[PDB]
Amino acid sequence: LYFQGMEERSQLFLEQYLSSVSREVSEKYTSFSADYFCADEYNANVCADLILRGEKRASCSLEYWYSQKGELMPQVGHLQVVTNWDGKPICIIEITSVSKCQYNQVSEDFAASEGEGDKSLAWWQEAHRNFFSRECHELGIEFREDMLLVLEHFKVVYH
Ligand SMILES: [Cl-]
Repeated sequence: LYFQGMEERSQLFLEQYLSSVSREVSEKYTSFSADYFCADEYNANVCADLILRGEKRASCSLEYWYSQKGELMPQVGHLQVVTNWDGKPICIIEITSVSKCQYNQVSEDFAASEGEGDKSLAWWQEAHRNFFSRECHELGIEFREDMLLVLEHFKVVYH
């Protein structure tokens, strides 16, 4: 009932996970999606694998999407089928926490949880400033370092 329109490969994979847990556990889930991470093939595929392996355990996005563009906030307990660029399911993640912080207040520990490149805050900054500047242009605003982010932490539950 909750994900009839999901792309078939990812729907099948998600059904495998739900069937591999007890009815009590599967029936609690109410929020589902299927997507890749990032905006390019190289990083989508690297990130799916980092997530698979437990190296990438967090992500973030501009809060502007939710407060101004009306996107639904991420929820604890959400399941995402993590695909590669080409839509092949790689793993399933469950959101474990959601919070907010300014871009310029992102910590070294959060950058390390995101797990990309050398895990440093400098690498995290270079990557995110670029990506968020592009999104901001399409949104019709300029990126500022004081903008709020939505931080998500998550865990692998299936692969
Ligand atoms: Cl903050």
